[PDB]
Amino acid sequence: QKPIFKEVSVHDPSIIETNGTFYVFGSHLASAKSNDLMQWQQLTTSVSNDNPLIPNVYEELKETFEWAQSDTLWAADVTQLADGKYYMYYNACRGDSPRSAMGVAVADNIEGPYKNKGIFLKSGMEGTSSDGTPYDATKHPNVVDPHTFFDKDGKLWMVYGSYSGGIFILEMNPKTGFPLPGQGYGKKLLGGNHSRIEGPYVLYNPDTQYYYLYLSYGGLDATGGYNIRVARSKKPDGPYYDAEGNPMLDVRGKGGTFFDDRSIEPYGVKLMGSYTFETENEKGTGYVSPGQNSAYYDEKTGRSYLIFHTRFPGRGEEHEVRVHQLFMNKDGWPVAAPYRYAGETLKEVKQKDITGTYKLIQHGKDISADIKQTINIQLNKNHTISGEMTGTWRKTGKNTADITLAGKKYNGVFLRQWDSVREKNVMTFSVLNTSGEAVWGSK
Ligand code: NI
Repeated sequence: QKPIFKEVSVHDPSIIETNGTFYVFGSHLASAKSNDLMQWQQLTTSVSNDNPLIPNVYEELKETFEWAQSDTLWAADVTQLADGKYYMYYNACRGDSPRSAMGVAVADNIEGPYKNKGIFLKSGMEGTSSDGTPYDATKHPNVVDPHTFFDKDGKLWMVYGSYSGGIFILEMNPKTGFPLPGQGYGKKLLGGNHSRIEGPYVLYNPDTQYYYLYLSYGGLDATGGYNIRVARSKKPDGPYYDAEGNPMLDVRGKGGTFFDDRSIEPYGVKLMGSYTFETENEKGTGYVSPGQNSAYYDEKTGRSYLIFHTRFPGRGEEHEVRVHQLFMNKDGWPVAAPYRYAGETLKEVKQKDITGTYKLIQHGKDISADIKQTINIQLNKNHTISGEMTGTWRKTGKNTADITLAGKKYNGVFLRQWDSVREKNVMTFSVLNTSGEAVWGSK
């Protein structure tokens, strides 16, 4: 009778659809699949010689494990190329330094076996780096966190990076899956000086004609302040800007510093960070450190989805995959549904369904381990917001939410959803201002 969720643990999930099935590939050579994005089936969980994705993995990827001095793999991407085969961009990292290698493996079938084609990037060397100059982690990337994608003109690209020298994009050979020659680490999009920015992902939206670069700010752990951000560009390889028109290219921590959160915070649209709808007298959903996302555009239905992992209030470091639907606002920026996907769609909303009291989450613009708390507001029939904040609300057309709060104009959507914690239907809104600040309302 009610939505059924079956949970899986896939860190850094990278979504791929093939033959009517969705798969996510993550770190530690973990993977899961689903037909409906709600009920997931765990397929693999860890690197070992009995992992079916890569038979005898420690021999198959011997060189990568040797360079990285690790027994595991970090965030994988799988992408199907024109030859119909599946290309896995694998990587490993020592973890205490950007000592890493990235390579590609290929499989006839989605669930493997994947066979190594070779390493094509390294970082953390003492001498000459991939761009011809000696390796410097303040300006050169850690060669991890790949996501490979086609642009609107059939060109193949790979964006990648975590911390260290920043986020880079490489143009790739559509026939071999390897980078085209003579690019070094490729073209820098942002980052440097050990900025807490990783997990880059690009999704082209045909309806707005923008490429959207999703990013994770902060650290992935429960005290890390992980949050999902986004910027956009006319071209796949930049330049990228945020909602205020800040160029992302200059976003980085100060020279001579490590993990300068204060310098990067003001840049990029912040879609989601730690939050809870729960109060002393009411249960509610809540995430700690949501991040490392991929995204999927469904060509049949036209809907978009954010796929990520998250931790949870009170549950330490345990993580699960979550899916939230994305909607494009008037300004051409996405907003996330406040609740995980349960088959909802943008339907007609009537003003009679909107008026009432809402719990309000303001995700803000910071990198903070502080779990955002709700405040109460009222959306009144006279098209005014009153309560712990004030302004005006109006429904544009079918379900577009034009809301003003604290003298700032927000745009997004009204959306009826399922609350899987309270197990009730809720009216929600999800909106975003020109400063890239996101607000969630739940009634
Ligand atoms: Ni990723």
